[PDB]
Amino acid sequence: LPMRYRKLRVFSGSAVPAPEEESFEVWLEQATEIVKEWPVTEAEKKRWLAESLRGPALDLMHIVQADNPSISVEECLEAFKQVFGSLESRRTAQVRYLKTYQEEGEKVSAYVLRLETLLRRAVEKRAIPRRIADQVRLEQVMAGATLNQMLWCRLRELKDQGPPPSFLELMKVIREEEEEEAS
Amino acid sequence: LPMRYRKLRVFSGSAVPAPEEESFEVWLEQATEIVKEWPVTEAEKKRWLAESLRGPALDLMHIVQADNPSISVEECLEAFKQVFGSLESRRTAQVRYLKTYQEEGEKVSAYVLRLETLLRRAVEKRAIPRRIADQVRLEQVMAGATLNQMLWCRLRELKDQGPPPSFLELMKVIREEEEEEAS
Repeated sequence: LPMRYRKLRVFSGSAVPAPEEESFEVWLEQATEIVKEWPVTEAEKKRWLAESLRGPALDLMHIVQADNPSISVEECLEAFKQVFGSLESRRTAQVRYLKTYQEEGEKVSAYVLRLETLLRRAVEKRAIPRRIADQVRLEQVMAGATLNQMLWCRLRELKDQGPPPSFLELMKVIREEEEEEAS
Repeated sequence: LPMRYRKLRVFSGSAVPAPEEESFEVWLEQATEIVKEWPVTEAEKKRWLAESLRGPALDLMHIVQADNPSISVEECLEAFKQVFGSLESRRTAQVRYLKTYQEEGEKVSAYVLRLETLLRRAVEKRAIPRRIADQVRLEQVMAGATLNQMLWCRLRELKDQGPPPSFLELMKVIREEEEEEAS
């Protein structure tokens, strides 16, 4: 049998959130689900929507409704996106990707996962053409990582051995090299 | 013409031998030869056998004979093995092999020879199956040696290029890499 009901994800909109809160992009997934999918009455949608909000973000929702009583939940979410959503230039998406380097004590397979989230944003905002993202991924790994020289021998084969690797192919080759023998 | 007669190998049985003495396993080769092969009279066998003994080991031989006058040289060597021979568990043979690492200023071809004596003992005492000794040899060299990275490139080919190498094959590949160019 399906286990315990799952708690709502949550969001404050604060300049420094609590470590249990989500990104706006993820709270907006839960909110889009509640709006589009749930078989529920409007005031019960609105009480489930309201129950997820904290911080400053809870405080906007009342102001917007009082000034327009005809507001649907589909319209109220459009006001919520303007105040708490995100604005970022093409140049900022591009510069924020290319500046990313491996940290102290971070593993190479941890770095290559962290770096892949930034490459998707830069391809959405048309900063990088989708035609060349697999070449741009390999060039940035060899630029930013602290590769051991047996790993260096393999990545230099992938650079030359036909087309550039996919994400899961590159991630496999890295994992085979990360393992150490005990003493 | 065959040159000067060869001196007897020798054994004390002492807790610290003189540096000219052999292991019991080698003095027992000379003793097994004298017992099985030499065309000689019994009291002359026994005087040649006796002449090789020193330390504490010389002192046992009299006690054993006095208590049983019917003793043959084949029976007297069986008593000698009980007191001076070697006892070692399966677990001690296995642990004593796997713990072996390259020393300060020792060469890689010197290490791979020193390590091969220990692998034969562990396969006699059934600690390591004879089916897999060539795989176990390569895994221990890459674990214990301080390989330069051009040697590392070749041993990583041998690991993948079909079956694992024999002793003399591995020893050839190592020797080709050890040599240096003068200035």
